[PDB]
Amino acid sequence: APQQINDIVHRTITPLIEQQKIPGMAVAVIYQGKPYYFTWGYADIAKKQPVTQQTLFELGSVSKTFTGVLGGDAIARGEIKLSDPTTKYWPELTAKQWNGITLLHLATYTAGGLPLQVPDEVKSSSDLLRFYQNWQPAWAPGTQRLYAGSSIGLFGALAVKPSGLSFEQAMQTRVFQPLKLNHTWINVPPAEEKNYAWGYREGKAVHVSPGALDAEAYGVKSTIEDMARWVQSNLKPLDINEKTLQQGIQLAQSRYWQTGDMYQGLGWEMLDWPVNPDSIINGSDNKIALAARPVKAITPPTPAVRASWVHKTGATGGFGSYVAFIPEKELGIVMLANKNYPNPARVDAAWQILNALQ
Repeated sequence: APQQINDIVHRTITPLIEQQKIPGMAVAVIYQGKPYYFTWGYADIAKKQPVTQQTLFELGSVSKTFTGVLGGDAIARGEIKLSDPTTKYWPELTAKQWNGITLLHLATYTAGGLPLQVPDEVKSSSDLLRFYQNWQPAWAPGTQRLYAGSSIGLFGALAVKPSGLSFEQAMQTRVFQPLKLNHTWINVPPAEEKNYAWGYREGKAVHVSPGALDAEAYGVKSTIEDMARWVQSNLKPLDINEKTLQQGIQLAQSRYWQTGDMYQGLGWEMLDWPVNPDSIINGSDNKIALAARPVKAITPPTPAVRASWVHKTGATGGFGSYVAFIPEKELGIVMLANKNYPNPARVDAAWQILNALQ
């Protein structure tokens, strides 16, 4: 790595790992379009297996960036429109609160207070229809953003229906394969098991458990190299030959709603560059990130913006991840860890690193 990258990474990440007691960690910095990699510590503490550039991490909610891009690709294919009512794709959803709720609203957390999590007791397709039928809204559609896996999760599941493919098959064939993400999985295969890091939650090694809408909201696992490649793909979509996927990447970075200084995309979230650092750092704390806030209905949505800080935090029980990039500066970062540590610490570290490399 260029010495200016070594120096800031090392000065930033070393105290981060120490303060947060992270067992293992991988970082990629994208600098002038090329990736540079760093690893620390252990994928498997018990087996003393180090973190490598082939180690698989659970992305948690950074998976929602994949769902938003897959969704954009479906829009670009003419399969769906975000203005379509939810009921076009799920006719059984007959209860009257579903009148007015569109694919846009599911995708962008604005349906009117769908919850953060689908309950553990919802397992089957039949359970899921009951869940959404018996749900009653806190607010009217397209008025408040409440961050919610049960919202974007459903968008993902509905969005694939006109393709005639399962969510996983569509993601494989339409996003992972064309982008040459050959070590990114919704279900880790046997050839890869030995590279799947353990997550650590209060000292116990954990992997994420199956749940309803898991693939759609928090299901992806990936390596630092594939994630750097994902950031490259999202920084410079024009390099992508598949026209619908290029366009879908753009649509996911389109600004659909504004809330304070932040914009909601499809999965991705955005702020204007230059950022107010204190704002992205304190905005990432769950007190704010998980709270309901008004959306400036933006009509029509504002197109993607080169001068943007684009990012997404993610966690599972034993992992914490973060991705951010700045298309204007050809700069990016991925941070993957096998402990879930507080969002503001992630964003503070990422800001410390990327501001120094412009």
